[PDB]
Amino acid sequence: GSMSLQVNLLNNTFANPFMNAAGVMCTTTEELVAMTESASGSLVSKSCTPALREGNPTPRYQALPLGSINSMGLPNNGFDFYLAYAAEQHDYGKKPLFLSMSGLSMRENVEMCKRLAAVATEKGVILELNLSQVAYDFDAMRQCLTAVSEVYPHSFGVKMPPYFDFAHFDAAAEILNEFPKVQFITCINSIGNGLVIDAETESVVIKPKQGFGGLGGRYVLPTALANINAFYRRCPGKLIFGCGGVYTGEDAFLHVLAGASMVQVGTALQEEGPSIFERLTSELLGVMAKKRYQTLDEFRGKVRTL
Amino acid sequence: GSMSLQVNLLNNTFANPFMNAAGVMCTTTEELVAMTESASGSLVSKSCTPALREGNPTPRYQALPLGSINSMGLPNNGFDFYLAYAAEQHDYGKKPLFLSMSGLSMRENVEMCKRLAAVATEKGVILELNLSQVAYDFDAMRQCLTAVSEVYPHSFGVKMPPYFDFAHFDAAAEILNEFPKVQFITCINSIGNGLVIDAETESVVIKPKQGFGGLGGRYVLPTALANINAFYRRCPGKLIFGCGGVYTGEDAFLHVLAGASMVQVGTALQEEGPSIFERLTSELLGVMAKKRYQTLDEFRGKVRTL
Ligand SMILES: Cc1cc2nc3c(=O)[nH]c(=O)nc-3n(C[C@H](O)[C@H](O)[C@H](O)COP(=O)(O)O)c2cc1C
Ligand SMILES: Cc1cc2nc3c(=O)[nH]c(=O)nc-3n(C[C@H](O)[C@H](O)[C@H](O)COP(=O)(O)O)c2cc1C
Ligand SMILES: Nc1c(C(=O)O)[nH]c(=O)[nH]c1=O
Ligand SMILES: Nc1c(C(=O)O)[nH]c(=O)[nH]c1=O
Repeated sequence: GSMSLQVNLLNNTFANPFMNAAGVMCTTTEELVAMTESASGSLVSKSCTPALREGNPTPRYQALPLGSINSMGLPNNGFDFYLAYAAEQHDYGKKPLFLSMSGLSMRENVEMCKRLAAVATEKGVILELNLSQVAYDFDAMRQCLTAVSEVYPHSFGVKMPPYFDFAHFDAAAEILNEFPKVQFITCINSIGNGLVIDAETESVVIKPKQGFGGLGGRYVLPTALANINAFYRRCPGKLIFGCGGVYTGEDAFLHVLAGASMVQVGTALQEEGPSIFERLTSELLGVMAKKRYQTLDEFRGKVRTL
Repeated sequence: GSMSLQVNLLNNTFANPFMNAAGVMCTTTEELVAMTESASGSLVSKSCTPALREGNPTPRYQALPLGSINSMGLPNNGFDFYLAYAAEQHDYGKKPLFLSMSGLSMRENVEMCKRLAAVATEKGVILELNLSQVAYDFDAMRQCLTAVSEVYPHSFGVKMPPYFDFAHFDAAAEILNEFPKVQFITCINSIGNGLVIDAETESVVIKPKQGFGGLGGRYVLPTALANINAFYRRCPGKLIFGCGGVYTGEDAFLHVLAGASMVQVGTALQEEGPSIFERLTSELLGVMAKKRYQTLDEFRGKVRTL
């Protein structure tokens, strides 16, 4: 009978594991408010750079039968804006808040983190540092985490690009394991630089980068699951946030089974809007009721191998 | 008007660009014969090691709604077998033959190539060197190609794992461009180490490697197109063979638009059997008819960017 999607991590309680994926429906005040008013357990603001960015020329996003492709190019209101939202506007009474940071250089991250620190202390906003590029360069990654850890006296998480072999899972996990402050790992950012071609128009579907763009949605689910689980296994001291290919409570069930604590929703949210969180909570509860699970902790990470 | 799927490359004529992906339906004599008797323009033998390999424990392949996952583990009849097939049995009158080679070390590839050379000379079998792991380690990749190029007195092709960013496309192309004997690049091998989880059983679906395995099929098409196109652009001296996500003539059309000369079919072929090539040729012809193309040359690599 009695079930709960409650998640507890980083001294916070989340009503449920769902949140937007960074960059989806979280750029403007209006979006952040809608995410906060939504049934989501949490939200994360658009990955920010120190100054506003208009991002790439349009079209830079295309929804697809099997997901999405994008090359948004970090359009965002700038760090000050997301800092102010976290410091002054966000209703922490409603749900915890993650702030995604994507400085274009290590120095930019360091300088933003210096300023984020006080707000994290005061309001409890949690950094998701977008490493996804940095995450495909392990030396740079360690360097970056060192620099940020030096100036940011709080736990935070990293948003990772997907990896595709155990050597990379091992190497990434080894670096992340060097940093106790990295308390969560978000797997995954989009599968990088896919190329969608529309057979009718015989063209690509997005303008930037000759049509090459990050894949999200149903394309990425097994890759997301792999990475969630790969890091779940290799970083037992950390939590994993799942991101990639979640359209239904069943998809979310798979993320959690693979090891996810929070489950982020990108493409599906972009296509459906924040009402999706009511559906997803209801669907995950339904999947759990059918499977006789009462809590997420009961099956998180418990995917059975053969 | 008159249409033709004919492809001319590597001093050969192909009735059409279709062939099996290495490792699919090309391990046994019967499979090779069936591929030869099929409507495909060519075939490639299962990636071989010097000796017979039993491969990984089963289940090691699973068909999925969006494609497939596998960790076959190079089950193959051994090099002598594929070499003998190429030397003694294959009917080159029907179609050219590619031999896929995947030695477990540089040494093995060298020794097999040394022996393959004569059969390539006499019979015209074309090596597809499986680099896909080696191709994710650019030094190992350089070393592998240097070694093979040193001992193997023929043009050959390389089967590439997918890359996911331009830095990698550039790095790989730079390396490939340093080897004039590499005259085709097959993009792509499976998307590595996805993890399929069956929500019903709460388990992975293949046994080896904790359920992690290469993704093929619908999952991989934009990644395949990206890679085909990325290397099509960066290796203008070379042919690109497309592989990944081809189930229909329209998919094939996308491959060719992206730059593919040959189009390899794995997952779809696994599920449908070699009769698929009759459907694929018909479908591709139909797509070309509706679009008023008469030859593949007319649109190969002509994907329009915005
Ligand atoms: C339009 C769009 C914008 C995105 N912006 C960001 C971003 O700013 N920062 C980030 O880390 N990921 C960003 N992502 C990637 C998502 O956070 C997520 O990692 C990816 O889309 C996979 O999730 P999905 O399959 O639910 O779409 C974006 C994705 C999309 C489609
Ligand atoms: C069962 C199976 C066996 C495969 N064996 C090989 C192989 O031996 N050598 C190789 O280069 N690729 C192998 N592959 C990868 C395919 O050749 C192809 O690169 C990949 O499956 C993507 O094509 P697809 O989407 O049509 O399946 C195999 C794939 C599958 C599913
Ligand atoms: N910053 C990101 C973007 C973007 O284009 O802004 N798109 C993504 O898919 N992932 C990111 O991390
Ligand atoms: N050798 C390969 C296999 C295999 O399992 O043998 N599976 C793949 O997906 N790709 C390969 O190159």
